[PDB]
Amino acid sequence: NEPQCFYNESIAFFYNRSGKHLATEWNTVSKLVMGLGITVCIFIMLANLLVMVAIYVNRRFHFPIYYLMANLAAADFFAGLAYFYLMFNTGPNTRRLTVSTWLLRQGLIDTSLTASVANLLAIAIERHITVFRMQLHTRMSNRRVVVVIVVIWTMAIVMGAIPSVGWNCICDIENCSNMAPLYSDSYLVFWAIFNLVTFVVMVVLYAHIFGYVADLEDNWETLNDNLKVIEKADNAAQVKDALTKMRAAALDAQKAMKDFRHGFDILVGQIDDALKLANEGKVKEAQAAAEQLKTTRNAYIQKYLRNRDTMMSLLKTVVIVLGAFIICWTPGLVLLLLDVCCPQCDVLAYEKFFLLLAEFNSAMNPIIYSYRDKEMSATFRQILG
Ligand SMILES: COC(=O)c1cn(C[C@H](CC2Cc3ccccc3C2)[C@H](O)c2cc(OC)c(C)c(OC)c2)cc1CC(=O)O
Repeated sequence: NEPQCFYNESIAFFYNRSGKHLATEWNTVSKLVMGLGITVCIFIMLANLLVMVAIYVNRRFHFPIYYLMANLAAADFFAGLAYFYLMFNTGPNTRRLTVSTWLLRQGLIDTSLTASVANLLAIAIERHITVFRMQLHTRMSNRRVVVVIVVIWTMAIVMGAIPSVGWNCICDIENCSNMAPLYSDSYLVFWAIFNLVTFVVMVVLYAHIFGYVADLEDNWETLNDNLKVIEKADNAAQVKDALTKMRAAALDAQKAMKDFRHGFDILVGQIDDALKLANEGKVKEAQAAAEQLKTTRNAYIQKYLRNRDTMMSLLKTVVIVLGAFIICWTPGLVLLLLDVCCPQCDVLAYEKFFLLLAEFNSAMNPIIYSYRDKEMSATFRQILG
């Protein structure tokens, strides 16, 4: 005969087989990890709730990008509830957990991660669309955001159910991991490489945005700097090379909504016709058409500038939220890889430290929006009254 793959005393037989703790009495550091854990959880459930109400009541925050930020806060709010149930069942209370309740606390944490991972992935796509135009907002996108929120939460529920739908070492006791005694090694290798490849493709998304913005500002720098060169009363040869640098920078910036798309070729024509005047010998007409180009770039600087500064201010804030997410979650996910692919090389003692490091990030997001966003910082003072 064999014991049940579903008993209450079963936490002890999974935890003893693998290189993991099983406590009976209340330790000194176990009380502080729980004490600090709940204190952080209450703050997450308050700070992320504050920013969710702030987007809901303020008129300026009724845009597809700010609705996704509220869902990211809702994912952290869910994480606050997930870590709360975890910290209440740590140390001597771990023995009290059954096979079903163990998968529940571990499942809620796996659901909360992919909820924030898919949210940041959706924000990365949202910023990748707005930058290929100026702004992306019609009422149809607001209705589409509701559908996107469903996709994010559906994928979170499914990813947090995959190990609880057969992919576990429950009745495959030989293939159990040292960190999670009820989770399979094949799942943890898959889960860690899935979340890390998502971080890499997200970095590529923003690197493609920042790289393109760099080429725009560079070609706009080449535009304004060589404009000053032409203006200077020199020889015909001095104007030709500057206008050649003017044309090449315009056609490079062309490799990018209708109003801005047509705007580039208007500038190419004014440069190419000014070049023809200079090739004839008319140095005057080449410099006269250059000031005509100055009155055209100053017109488009009113329609795109003041608006791109508000876009880049929010773009940087998003990368800080994503940056902090990678720096804290990567050591914990690398720890999962070293758990099954590195046996006897290093002890997995720093498991309480990396757990709290990822937990603090759920509280870091409203702190980031408080000092970066100018309009949101004034909405926070209104909540106290
Ligand atoms: C205070 O809790 C612990 O020290 C602890 C550490 N672990 C191990 C592990 C924690 C380590 C593995 C990991 C992964 C990401 C971030 C940190 C850590 C540490 C945890 O199961 C886990 C696995 C897990 O992967 C399925 C994920 C995503 C987690 O979210 C943070 C947490 C379990 C516990 C609770 C206990 O056994 O009483």
